[PDB]
Amino acid sequence: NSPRIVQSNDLTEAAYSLSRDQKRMLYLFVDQIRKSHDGICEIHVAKYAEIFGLTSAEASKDIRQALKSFAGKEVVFYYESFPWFIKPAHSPSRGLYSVHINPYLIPFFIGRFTQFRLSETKEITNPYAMRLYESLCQYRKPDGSGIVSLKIDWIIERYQLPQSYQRMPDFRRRFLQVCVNEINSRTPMRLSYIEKKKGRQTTHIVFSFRDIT
DNA sequence: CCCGGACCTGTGACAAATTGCCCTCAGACGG
DNA sequence: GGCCGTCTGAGGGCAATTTGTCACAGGTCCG
Ligand SMILES: [Mg+2]
Ligand SMILES: [Mg+2]
Ligand SMILES: [Mg+2]
Ligand SMILES: [Mg+2]
Ligand SMILES: [Mg+2]
Repeated sequence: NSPRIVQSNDLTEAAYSLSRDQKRMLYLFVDQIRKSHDGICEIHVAKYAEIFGLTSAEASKDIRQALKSFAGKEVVFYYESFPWFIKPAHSPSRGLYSVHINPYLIPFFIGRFTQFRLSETKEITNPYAMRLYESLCQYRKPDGSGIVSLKIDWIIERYQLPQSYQRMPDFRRRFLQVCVNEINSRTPMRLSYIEKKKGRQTTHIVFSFRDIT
């Protein structure tokens, strides 16, 4: 029924810092690019509004501010760093935006891959929870279940979590619990976890999950 | 022995950021 | 033909929530 996103695992596991609105736009770019060699994409205000159930006004606000916050953002594949954009965005027509993605990023988008339908993620609010749901999809089985152990330091590096979450009680309270709650409340996935320890330090988080069925 | 100290946990406060809402007014189009 | 009524969207804002930071209470073990 709805668009099927696929992406190279290299993007799922890349290190970057994007907002919710920026990640939403990014899903459409990957969709446009894949359906084809030059990197120029386009976004319609009225289409964006309908996809994510926004008004035209608030859509316009989200696109405009997302777009100017890309400047200077960089992407690291573990390592190699790239800018997302190589030219400012611009609007030829009212309600229409044209963007220039770094053509050297194309092969990192299309490659060992991750896939999900866009309806699975479009109600998630916290961008770190989008990152977690993407990493879990990378390990999902056809039937809809999976289990994976992710290292905490790698979680911090890849999702570029803010500095105070290196204190484990803050990591638990403001990142782990919240994002597990959203996934359980906003996606068709049912997720559980347990902590792996070594001495006094907690080193990994072990995720198990199934599908509504 | 128990100390001060270096670790770990959780919670109460506050500061900074993001959310969906609300209102104005000109652009683009067709009847 | 050309004006105007309507559908858009580009601006300006808001209070209510969520996210990011740090002080302090309270556990263990070390030598
Ligand atoms: Mg952010
Ligand atoms: Mg917004
Ligand atoms: Mg005493
Ligand atoms: Mg007490
Ligand atoms: Mg004490």
